[PDB]
Amino acid sequence: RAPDSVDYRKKGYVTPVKNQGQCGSCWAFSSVGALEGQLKKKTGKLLNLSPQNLVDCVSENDGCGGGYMTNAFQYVQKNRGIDSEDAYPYVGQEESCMYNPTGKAAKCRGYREIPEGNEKALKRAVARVGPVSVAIDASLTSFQFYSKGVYYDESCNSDNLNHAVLAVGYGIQKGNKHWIIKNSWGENWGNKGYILMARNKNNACGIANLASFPKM
Repeated sequence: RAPDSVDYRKKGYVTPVKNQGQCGSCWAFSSVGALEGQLKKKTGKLLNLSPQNLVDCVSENDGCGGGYMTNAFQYVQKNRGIDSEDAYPYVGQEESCMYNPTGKAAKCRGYREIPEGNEKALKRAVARVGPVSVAIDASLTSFQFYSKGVYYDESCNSDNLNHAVLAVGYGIQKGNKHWIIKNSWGENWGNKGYILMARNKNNACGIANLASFPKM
């Protein structure tokens, strides 16, 4: 049995909240977040990796038109590296691939998927591994206006995954189980860029339907 609560922000595994701007690059922020957690876990260094590297270079993804985190991990594995943010700065528009091996800050040895719909497996993976990339339905205005508490909306559609975020922990707020979710909509959004999402409420918003983490 894993701990009852985990918060990777307390352990220094999570970088500041980013703003994707007018680009469908959520998948690239999700992906770098999970790679950043494994880098801190294995090396002791917390550094910003390059979402822009993924947007421009993951040819199996659609740049600002969307993508999957598994494709991004497979690219970093095949490419033998991903740049730091400092070597490959975020623009928020899709450009030609300008990967530079000199600015390489992490590698990837592949990835694992959480069994679809399994919040028990997702909990165990967050505890054992660290921050996990997840996909959700973030389409509801209830989600967009989030301020506090543990987000739950029965209209959330688990078969309508449209947003990629990062599970950096889980807990219980006054008896309500939750996932601690880092968003990429800037510090201004939600609770300083974070949302607590309902946990063990029948896979609310499809939180455990498309979860993955990189090997390092």
